[PDB]
Amino acid sequence: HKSEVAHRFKDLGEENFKALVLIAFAQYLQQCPFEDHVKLVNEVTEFAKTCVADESAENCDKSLHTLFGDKLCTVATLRETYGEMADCCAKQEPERNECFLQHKDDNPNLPRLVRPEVDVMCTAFHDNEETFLKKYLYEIARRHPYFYAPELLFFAKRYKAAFTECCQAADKAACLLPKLDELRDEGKASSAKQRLKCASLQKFGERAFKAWAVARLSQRFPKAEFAEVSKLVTDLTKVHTECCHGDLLECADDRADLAKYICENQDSISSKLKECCEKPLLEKSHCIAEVENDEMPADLPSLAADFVESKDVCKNYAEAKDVFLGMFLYEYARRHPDYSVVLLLRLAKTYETTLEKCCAAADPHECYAKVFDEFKPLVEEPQNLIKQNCELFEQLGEYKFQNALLVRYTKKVPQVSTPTLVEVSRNLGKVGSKCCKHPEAKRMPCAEDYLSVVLNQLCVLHEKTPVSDRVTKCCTESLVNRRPCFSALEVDETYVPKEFNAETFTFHADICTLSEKERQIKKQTALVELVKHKPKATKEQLKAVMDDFAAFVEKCCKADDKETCFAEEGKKLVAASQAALG
Ligand SMILES: CCCCCCCCCCCCCC(=O)O
Repeated sequence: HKSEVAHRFKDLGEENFKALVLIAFAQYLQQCPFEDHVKLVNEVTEFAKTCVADESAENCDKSLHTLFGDKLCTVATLRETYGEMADCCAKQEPERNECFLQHKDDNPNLPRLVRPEVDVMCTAFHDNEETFLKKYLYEIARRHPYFYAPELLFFAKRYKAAFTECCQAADKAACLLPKLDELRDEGKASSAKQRLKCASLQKFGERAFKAWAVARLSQRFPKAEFAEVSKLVTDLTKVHTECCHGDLLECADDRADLAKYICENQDSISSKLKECCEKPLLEKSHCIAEVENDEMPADLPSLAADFVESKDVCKNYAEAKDVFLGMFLYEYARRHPDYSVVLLLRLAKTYETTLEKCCAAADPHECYAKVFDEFKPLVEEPQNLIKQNCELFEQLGEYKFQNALLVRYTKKVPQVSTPTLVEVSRNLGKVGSKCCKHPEAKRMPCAEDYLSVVLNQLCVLHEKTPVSDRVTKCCTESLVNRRPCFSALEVDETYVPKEFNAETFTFHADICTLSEKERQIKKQTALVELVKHKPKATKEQLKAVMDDFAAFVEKCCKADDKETCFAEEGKKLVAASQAALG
């Protein structure tokens, strides 16, 4: 078109246009005050409106990158506030914008955003609803410069709905609070996954990414032809590559194009794209990415026919190794949407290895004939882990379950920091409840989606402050042996217990007046500390001490005299316990 600006305005709409402009500027000029950005957004918005009325109006023809960069260099304190970045303005558009991307701070040092009081929030909302949401939109954006703008906007709207509903409730807090905790966790998971996909692409390369995408896509579209999956896996890989680099526009168009291609060739891909393809430009991509698995054709022949028994398997394999393997993946994937993606790549890798040994032997059709038999143990392992952990989670309840893990992992890596072991075991328990609630069918895939982010959030910490060679062994290992490696860890027999510390086991009656969250985090921290002091304790010796401490609380926080009870009755517990646990 003649006007790129007028064009984006026209289909985005004024409301979405304005919110995206704000997020965009906030992600670059992360140091300017909110009132400053509002000024820009309005400036840009009024311009856009000019072009929509006459695509010929001066400058209406400039490119978005050009118009954007031009406005960015308009900032007067640019050099004084950002310094080096101001030098970008000396370059010409190809490099200028590339320069801006470079000087983007992924982890700025801004103060943690504290959550105000429901009533203060609801009142700010009611008075000035817009500036309330835009002010917070701007605060999240400057802190997460690499969060895909359109998706940040999708969360924004979900927030506006919670305040809309809850601030009318008789019991606002009971309404709002649990919704905000939910949204918080979601956006955090989304942020991590997005940062994870770009990391792997860099570390493991295109091949591994391609295989992950193939198994992934073949699961959602079991009816498409390998040729179609091939095409998509190809465009997709370019999209993530683009998107990871950073340019919002390049990444936005790449996704739009691919979303339209999928919708046009819809009948050629899946039957569950009905909705997503009827949706607005801004939501088409996001919808599709979240789409449910299409029913896999019911008429699907065997795999042993084309991969184990037929004779020219080596002939077809040597001719094009990757397409053959991609074919195995596609076939096995679309047949098993109840498998995690890493389980599939774990099977594909096993097969590849086997073909490499046999296609170079007297009679291969008999060297690789017992491969499928080697898949059995690979599949049963993650499966036996799910039942076992969901069975347990059922006999205990989230909290009591989180406690079981605590004892488990503290024993494995006692070297790890207590506040870390607690945070980790808490997130694991959450995964236990978020997934064990599904039928066998969707369990494994659920666990992988969640476990993936936790294991990495956990590995990144260790990165900054190493502690155990072992946790480093698994953290550096292949993204396919990441989880299996952690499950393989064994009780540390090397570790040397910590010297007693009464202060660590001294409780004053403030716990009785603390929130559930706080009481638990407090009892849980003593638990980690208790295991670090007496590592060889039994599940019995422990369950006992935990019973005595259990009652204790009730006896001192339901008694006329608190701190005395907590200091006179307490001395009794530690004295007895210290004896029981030898
Ligand atoms: C050296 C022995 C000191 C005894 C201290 C006991 C601390 C254990 C706290 C465990 C609390 C379990 C939580 C619960 O009962 O719900």
